[PDB]
Amino acid sequence: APSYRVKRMDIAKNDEECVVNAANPRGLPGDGVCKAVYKKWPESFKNSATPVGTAKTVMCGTYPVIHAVGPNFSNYSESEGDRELAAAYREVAKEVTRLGVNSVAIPLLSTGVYSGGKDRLTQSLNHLFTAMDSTDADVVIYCRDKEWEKKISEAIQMRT
Amino acid sequence: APSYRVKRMDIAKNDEECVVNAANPRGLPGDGVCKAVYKKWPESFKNSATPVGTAKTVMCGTYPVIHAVGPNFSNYSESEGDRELAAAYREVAKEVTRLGVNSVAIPLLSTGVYSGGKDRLTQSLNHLFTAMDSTDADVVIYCRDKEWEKKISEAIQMRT
Amino acid sequence: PSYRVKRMDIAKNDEECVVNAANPRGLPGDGVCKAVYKKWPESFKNSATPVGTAKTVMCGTYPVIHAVGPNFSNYSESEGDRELAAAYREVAKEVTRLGVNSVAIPLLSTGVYSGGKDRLTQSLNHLFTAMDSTDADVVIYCRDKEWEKKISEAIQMRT
Amino acid sequence: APSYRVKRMDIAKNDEECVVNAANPRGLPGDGVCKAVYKKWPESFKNSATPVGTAKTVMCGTYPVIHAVGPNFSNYSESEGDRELAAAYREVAKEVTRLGVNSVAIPLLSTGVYSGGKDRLTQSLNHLFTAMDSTDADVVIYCRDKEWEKKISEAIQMRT
Ligand SMILES: CC(C)Cc1cc(C(=O)O)[nH]c(=O)n1
Ligand SMILES: CC(C)Cc1cc(C(=O)O)[nH]c(=O)n1
Ligand SMILES: CC(C)Cc1cc(C(=O)O)[nH]c(=O)n1
Ligand SMILES: CC(C)Cc1cc(C(=O)O)[nH]c(=O)n1
Repeated sequence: APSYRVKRMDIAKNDEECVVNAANPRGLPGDGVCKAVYKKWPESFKNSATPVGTAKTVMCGTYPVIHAVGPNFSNYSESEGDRELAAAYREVAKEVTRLGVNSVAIPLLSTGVYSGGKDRLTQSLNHLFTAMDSTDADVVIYCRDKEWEKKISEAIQMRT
Repeated sequence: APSYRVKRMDIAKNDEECVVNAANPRGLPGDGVCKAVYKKWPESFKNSATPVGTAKTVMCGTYPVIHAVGPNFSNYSESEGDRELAAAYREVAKEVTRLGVNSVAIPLLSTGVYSGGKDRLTQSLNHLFTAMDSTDADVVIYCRDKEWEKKISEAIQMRT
Repeated sequence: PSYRVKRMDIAKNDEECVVNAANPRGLPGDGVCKAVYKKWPESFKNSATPVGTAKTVMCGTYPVIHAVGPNFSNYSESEGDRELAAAYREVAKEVTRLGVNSVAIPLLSTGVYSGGKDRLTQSLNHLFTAMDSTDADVVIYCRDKEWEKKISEAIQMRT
Repeated sequence: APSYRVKRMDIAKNDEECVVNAANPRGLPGDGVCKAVYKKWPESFKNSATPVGTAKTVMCGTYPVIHAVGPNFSNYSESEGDRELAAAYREVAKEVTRLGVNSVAIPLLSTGVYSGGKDRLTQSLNHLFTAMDSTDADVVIYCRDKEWEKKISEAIQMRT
């Protein structure tokens, strides 16, 4: 019985079986979720580079870390960006399957420094749901804001 | 004359002035010891969320429940987890002291589903002693395994 | 009451009794408590006493006053200040009851019980306040050069 | 089956059951590996002084820090320094065995500011192998230079 969940804290401080990193295409430390991921899991960044709209697993010991590269909407148009964001989440779902875990911590890709100024909560979350709906894992979504916790909560409740 | 004792029984039926819950950061029911604590004192889980390495007290009536959150060693390194386990027990001693109680019931934190498949009896117990040695409360340690009871009892005996 | 300070091991004091910076469970512990345990081990027989209290146990005829200051890691600043005053108050009572002319005393709650905070002034002010009620010579023991200078100044500006 | 591995990262974020500090015989914080170690485990430097060619374990909570003092080759002759470097690793092996740990994080001793201006990758690594081959522990070697990572990896693989 796979479920969707949402919790307001640092995604590094998680009690799920794996984590998705909001990564850049060069696999460098960056900022945001990527900083906290580089702090708690620096070993995961070895050969973590992968193109925009793709994902890549690097295990640090026993806990898998999936580097998902959403588009930077400063470089991408809204049209082309939307395709790449869908593509990134598609590979996250695959990696949650193709590896084969039971739970996953996942941030909303392209909703911070890659957002290009715009609020992309609903956009990113809908691409998250679309891709992850074909997986067996318990999904848990992370963020630093309470408004965002409530709006993600209502999103989850009104589809169940 | 403050003492340490060990009892092999359900901590939900303790004979002490407060109880430590082996809690998760989400203040959810959980499983095992955390489930039995939720069954006996359900209303103590209102706003009981507190991060790893901390303890938060919530009253069930006037009976204090100290929600102590040890690290999950599946998701923490040996180094970082050891530091957070020490911090969790330190905050338990803080809360026992704040409440003014003469006795406290306590489980061994990070020793079950949070142990990362490692025997952490000695690790958890030494952090417990280290924290609680500066308090004047009677401490009763609760376990379920008969062998663990023996090894905990021996550890208590060779301090005096 | 007189007041002095010396930078040396309190286990080698030259006073008629000693105050142990004790823990509530009567355990040998570390720091000043360990040194006290090495020189006067038999004074730790039933030496456990609650926070903010003192209990005298004789080693031969030499009284060891086990005073338990609060660990400021466990106590709030409010409750810890009250318990620190209570510990020193219990010491002064025992010094009066024993009838000693002198006493060796450390600064309670200033080391591993400090909660990462400088409590020289706090502990010393509770010391003065409690130990002014006796007429015994008080000798304070530390191991830091800085502490010795600060403790000296606080004695002189109250003469 | 115990392995040797190499990771190019800060040893202070290791995922092993204990760490070897590249130390000085004074027991002082220093620079390089020693600084990072001092920042993560400062209480392990309490009475950590140990002579050149020896190692000394100081606990930080329950996490062992093994202070190992390789020779400064600026001060030593090539033959005497070689003897002291080998001895230091021998003492590391003893501590690892005595602690009963399943794994250890270790730097290459005498290869930076103690190198005397020479490349001692092969010299130091072979003394490490000689000592640690008699232990049951997984060994993870930590370095910072990309090249050194490759050469250490090659050296590991051509033994198996
Ligand atoms: C290191 C980071 C700048 C890379 C990043 C940031 C976001 C974001 O803005 O949430 N999303 C993403 O897919 N990648
Ligand atoms: C709901 C529980 C899974 C949370 C928990 C379990 C232990 C334990 O394994 O004993 N410790 C702890 O601090 N917290
Ligand atoms: C065995 C010790 C940890 C007990 C102790 C330490 C201090 C202190 O930190 O000076 N004060 C005190 O009253 N008791
Ligand atoms: C504080 C540090 C200067 C001490 C040090 C440095 C090296 C080294 O050069 O890698 N090796 C060693 O055994 N000890």
